Amino acid sequence: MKIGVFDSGVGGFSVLKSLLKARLFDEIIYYGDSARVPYGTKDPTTIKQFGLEALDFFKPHEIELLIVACNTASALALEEMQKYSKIPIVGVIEPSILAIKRQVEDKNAPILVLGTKATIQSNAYDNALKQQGYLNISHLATSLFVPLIEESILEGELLETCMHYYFTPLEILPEVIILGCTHFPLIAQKIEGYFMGHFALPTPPLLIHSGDAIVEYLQQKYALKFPKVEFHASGDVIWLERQAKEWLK
Amino acid sequence: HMKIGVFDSGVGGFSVLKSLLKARLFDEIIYYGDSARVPYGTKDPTTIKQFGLEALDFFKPHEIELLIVACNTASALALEEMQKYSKIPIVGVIEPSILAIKRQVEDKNAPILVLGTKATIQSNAYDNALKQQGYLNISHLATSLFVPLIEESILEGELLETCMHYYFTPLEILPEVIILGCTHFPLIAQKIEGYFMGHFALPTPPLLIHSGDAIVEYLQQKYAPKVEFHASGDVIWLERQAKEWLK
Ligand SMILES: Cc1ccc(-c2cnc(-c3ccccc3C(=O)Nc3c(C)n(C)n(-c4ccccc4)c3=O)o2)cc1
Ligand SMILES: N[C@H](CCC(=O)O)C(=O)O
Ligand SMILES: N[C@H](CCC(=O)O)C(=O)O
Repeated sequence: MKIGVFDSGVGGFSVLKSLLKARLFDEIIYYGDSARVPYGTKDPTTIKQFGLEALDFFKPHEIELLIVACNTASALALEEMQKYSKIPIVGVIEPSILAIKRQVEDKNAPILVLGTKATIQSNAYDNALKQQGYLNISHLATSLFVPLIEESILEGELLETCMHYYFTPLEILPEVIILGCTHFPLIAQKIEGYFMGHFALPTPPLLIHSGDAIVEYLQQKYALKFPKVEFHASGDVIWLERQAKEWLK
Repeated sequence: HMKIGVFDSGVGGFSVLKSLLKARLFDEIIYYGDSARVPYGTKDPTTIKQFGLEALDFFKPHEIELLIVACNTASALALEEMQKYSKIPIVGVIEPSILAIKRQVEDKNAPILVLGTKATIQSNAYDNALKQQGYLNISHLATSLFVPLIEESILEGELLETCMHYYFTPLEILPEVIILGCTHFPLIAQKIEGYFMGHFALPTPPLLIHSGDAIVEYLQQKYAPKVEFHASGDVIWLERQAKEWLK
């Protein structure tokens, strides 16, 4: 069972981490479009075309399944890629909606979606959630989290000031926070720390992680069976691969 | 008079275009921002060099007489390769700033601080050019996060101040001259001035070198209105930015 994983860059390693721990696949071809990252600050037309070009990369690798680890590509390009692909394509949004259906029974629970500008602007999460009957959805583009995390700024004053900048205007205290971006799991503890410490909460809000959600879904569709992993990039492949160890820690 | 091209990785090049429009230098300007692939400064030399070659292909049907590479990163990494494969003159934004420093900084021991993207700083393009002119006291600092902050319009407040503190606190030298070696940095030039002035009891701010004003000065010494906007990403998104950056 040979599969491909597509991301705009290194963020997809957060999904790869979950896929490796699932012992579901024999071979994984990871491709990050690191020459053109980020996607989330760009426009739907551009991102759709990026997604179609990603299918071109995987043709010669004869994969049986393509995972779109990128939340931005999942939000803007997945439907377009599915129309032009003969093989199945799974993105990271729809499996997250199923995880919310299992873990969040109160349809009035305040849910906060965090993502790139493009992910939030698409309303992909809001639309899917509303389709399942959720009525209390807020969304917030937290663009600068992405470059901060890529510089390894995972704690301290800069992160906290950035976190305050985005979260201060919040009118509803969330019970659920969707980490609708590959990078955000790396600051999950800091995000929950912010809400406990600024809203005097007993426990933290519940965080939904895209990689864990897609694993749950994939396991419902594939038998249980350390896979072989290849790394490829449109920028320097060593600059990409050498960061894997730090993301898969 | 000359029809010219201006190339940048995205919208930052509007800081250079603004200077060009103020000076009323050229009759016709074709601006191209590679907004589908920005930023360049966080990527590797091989990638950036190829981006620079591809920009030349864009301008071929426009019959330009001069190409200004407004991007400091492309100037630092791709200019030589671009000039090799192009029939038309190409001017980047690094060498005109060296000329500006030579005119404005007569003390070869004056502490000069170069700010730029990761790729611009790693290239040592500025340090090498300054050393060849006899400057003896050069420091450099990549300030990568200034780029996304400025593109989000974070031009004041606690987040910008904390980011400046993050990059500048480890500095060992107090600069007399600061090179704004990135298209985006003129938009926080007053804040950078204010950082050093406050944190260091300076009577006057360090001299800031603006790439756009330096290249205007240079072009006036060599070549003693219509603008069109093109983009690899959505062109209306780039135009919306043009209105804000060029105001
Ligand atoms: C068991 C094994 C087998 C082959 C190699 C190998 C081959 N060429 C590299 C290489 C070259 C340059 C820069 C970085 C690396 C690197 O190390 N690449 C990683 C891989 C391939 N894998 C699978 N992982 C990983 C996965 C999960 C958790 C932690 C690490 C890597 O980090 O390494 C490493 C180990
Ligand atoms: N991979 C993107 C984050 C980085 C980018 O903007 O490309 C996402 O999951 O939204
Ligand atoms: N235009 C780039 C900044 C943005 C980027 O990294 O592409 C520069 O002047 O260095």
